[PDB]
Amino acid sequence: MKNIESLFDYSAGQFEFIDHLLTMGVGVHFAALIFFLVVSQFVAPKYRIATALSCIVMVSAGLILNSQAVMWTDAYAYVDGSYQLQDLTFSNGYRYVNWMATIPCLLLQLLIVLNLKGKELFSTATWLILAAWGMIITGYVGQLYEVDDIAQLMIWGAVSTAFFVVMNWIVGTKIFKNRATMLGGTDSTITKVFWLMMFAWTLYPIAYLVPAFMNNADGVVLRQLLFTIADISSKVIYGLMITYIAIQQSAAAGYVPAQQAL
Ligand SMILES: CCCCCCCC/C=C\CCCCCCCC(=O)OC[C@H](O)CO
Ligand SMILES: CCCCCCCC/C=C\CCCCCCCC(=O)OC[C@H](O)CO
Ligand SMILES: *C/C=C(C)/C=C/C=C(C)/C=C/C1=C(C)CCCC1(C)C
Ligand SMILES: CCCCCCCC/C=C\CCCCCCCC(=O)O
Ligand SMILES: CCCCCCCC/C=C\CCCCCCCC(=O)O
Ligand SMILES: [Cl-]
Repeated sequence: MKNIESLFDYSAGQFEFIDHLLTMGVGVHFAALIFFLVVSQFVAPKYRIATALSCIVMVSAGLILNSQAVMWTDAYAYVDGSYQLQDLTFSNGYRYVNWMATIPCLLLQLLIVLNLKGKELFSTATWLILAAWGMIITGYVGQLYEVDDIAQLMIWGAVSTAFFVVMNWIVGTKIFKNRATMLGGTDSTITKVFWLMMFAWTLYPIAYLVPAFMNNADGVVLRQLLFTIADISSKVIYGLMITYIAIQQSAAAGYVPAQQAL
């Protein structure tokens, strides 16, 4: 009842489009899961955890998208020409809780292919995960107010954005100071990964703000469309680039299975 989805009835077209976006997302993530599993054998031991992390991200996100899809169909029934709320079973809060797990995985796979190790790896991962959890937790509290108190959504969102900015500064600083260590020309690729991340991750706060600027049933659809674009870009496309970097550096380091695969 704290999310705008509960305020509206939906046309068949709106309801089915949201359902199809979520189910398509499930399929894309589980198809990518198989790809990452199969190619892990072509990654040198030093980087193989990066591809395993993509597998974990695919199943984590795919399970949450599947849960959202079933919750969506459980919550609404077609009555008198529209889909109307029957049960309090749908909310976006499950996405936020899941980010507590998937964001650390996405960040850790980056640090691994950047060739960080030992104390710098552990220290950098700790600050990044704390910053990310601060961003997620404050955003989670903010969206509890997207119906009742837009001013509160905005203030928690400002606090969350401060964590996002500091997190991005840590990431960008480590990338630019370490790309010279990267093998096989991936010093160029990693810069594109950073820009892909900046673009894709910024779509999430835009979705968070939909209740402030498009508080209607079409805004509900737009938010799910933005989450879909952002999920595929930040998890699947990003994961494919991380895997490319991992295989390319593996081959440059003399790992035969990587050399033959390329
Ligand atoms: C009264 C309410 C409380 C107000 C306070 C809440 C807001 C504080 C937010 C950010 C400050 C922390 C930023 C400090 C981060 C420095 C550590 C760091 O980033 O290390 C990166 C390094 O590159 C890796 O080795
Ligand atoms: C809540 C409202 C507060 C609004 C606050 C607005 C300030 C935005 C500024 C920067 C965004 C952070 C983007 C980080 C981009 C990476 C920067 C970086 O990596 O620096 C390069 C490095 O110095 C080379 O060695
Ligand atoms: C696969 C999921 C990903 C990459 C999720 C990323 C989420 C964010 C970058 C969330 C950012 C937020 C803000 C910067 C302020 C508004 C609240 C958030 C949590 C939506
Ligand atoms: C309060 C929360 C703090 C969370 C900190 C998490 C720390 C994680 C640190 C690094 C994990 C990396 C483990 C795998 C190392 C891979 C390196 C390799 O095998 O080449
Ligand atoms: C996620 C990015 C967050 C950006 C920070 C928000 C910037 C705040 C700008 C002006 C706030 C104006 C407050 C007006 C409250 C409206 C109350 C209402 O109409 O219900
Ligand atoms: Cl997720």
